Amino acid sequence: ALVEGKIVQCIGAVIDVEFPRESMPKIYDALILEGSELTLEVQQQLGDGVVRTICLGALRRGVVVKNTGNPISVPVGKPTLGRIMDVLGRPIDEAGPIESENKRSIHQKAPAFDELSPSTELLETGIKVIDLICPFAKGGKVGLFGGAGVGKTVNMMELINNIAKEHGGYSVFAGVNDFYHEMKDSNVLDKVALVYGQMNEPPGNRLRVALTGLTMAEHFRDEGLDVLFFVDNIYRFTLAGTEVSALLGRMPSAVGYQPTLAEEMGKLQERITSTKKGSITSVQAVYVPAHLDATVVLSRDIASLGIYPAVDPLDSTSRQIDPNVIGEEHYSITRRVQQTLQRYKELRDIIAILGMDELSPEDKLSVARARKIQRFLSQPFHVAEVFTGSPGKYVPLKETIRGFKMIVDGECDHLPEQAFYMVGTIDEAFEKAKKI
Ligand code: NA
Repeated sequence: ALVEGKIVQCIGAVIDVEFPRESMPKIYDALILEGSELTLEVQQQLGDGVVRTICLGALRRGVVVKNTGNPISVPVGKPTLGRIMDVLGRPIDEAGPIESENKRSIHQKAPAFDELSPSTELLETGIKVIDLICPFAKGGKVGLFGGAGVGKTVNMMELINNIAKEHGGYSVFAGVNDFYHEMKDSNVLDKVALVYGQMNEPPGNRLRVALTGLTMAEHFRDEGLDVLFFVDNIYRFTLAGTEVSALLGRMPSAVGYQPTLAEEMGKLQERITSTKKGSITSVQAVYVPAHLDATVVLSRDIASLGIYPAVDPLDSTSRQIDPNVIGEEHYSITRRVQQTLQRYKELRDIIAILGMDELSPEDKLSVARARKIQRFLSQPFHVAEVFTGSPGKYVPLKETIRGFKMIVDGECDHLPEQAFYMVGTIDEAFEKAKKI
């Protein structure tokens, strides 16, 4: 037997349901219906025996439902890798069941204070421009800003690739055949678990999509791993609003009022952190038409110039650019690199108006060095090997720093600029120069 209840009012997916005074559901209990795929989840004690719930999926006044007495639990771990699941952890890729010995509740306490990693550490991506200009912290929150055509997906895929290859980590994607086949075709699919919501659904369901993704990321973290959690257009293509209307959209709660979706998401952020065991670092894709720690800004203009990845090395940002976190040398090189690029930008019209021979000795050096910097920021990607034929490169942070230091210190002033294009370490630039 399961304790039973009758629906009182439906006003959207919010479904107030009445239960015996003798047996009230607790917050987060999942209620089910004989013969329906739908699940209702308890949010609130309204009082006098009623609970407010949200319906997950697609119920008239007076219909009877059962309390399971348990929250929603989803399969976690390695059997989720390479699979596409829905918000309740059911397979939607038609590849059959997900057989795991481990399941986890989608609602979890944040880690206790003594489980938190005391100090800030970089998550090394192996991607020169990110590690130099907008370095990620383990447990940090990254924004990836870009329109279409600018490699947004390629960059996500390479990050998935590199964290698995070099650090033994995994990724989880929470979003809403296309992306899927890209990852099979680039062989990163087996390194990432996917959870999809749906277009046209209410904004509060998006919270649950993110909660399911996060709970999966947390299992991998508990295996002692560094994990990437990708969230793609999670406030977009909803029923009730736009993006910003979805954010201030209220929902039912046990907290003493109805908090915003923007407010329930902030609580989810508490679980994105670095612990003594491992870390979860989030990457939120933000769609641009022409509490973050780092912003990766993709630009059509950099891509026009033939530079991939098309990261704007002056408009991208990171709070980790701080000598106390990255050391004096890394901080200094990042800064000198940006000053040289900025100086070149400033000289752009004078080079046009009054010619390159009109520049002073020092300004000629700045231009030459800026151009070589722009080229050394380009990088062949492992996930383009399928398309292009050339091997991708993973560049350790020590080498990124050494390479760029050599350029600003003037120890590469004798190499031609073409030699710095589409290589890895600076030693590859020297080798490439010998053939040019
Ligand atoms: Na030169």
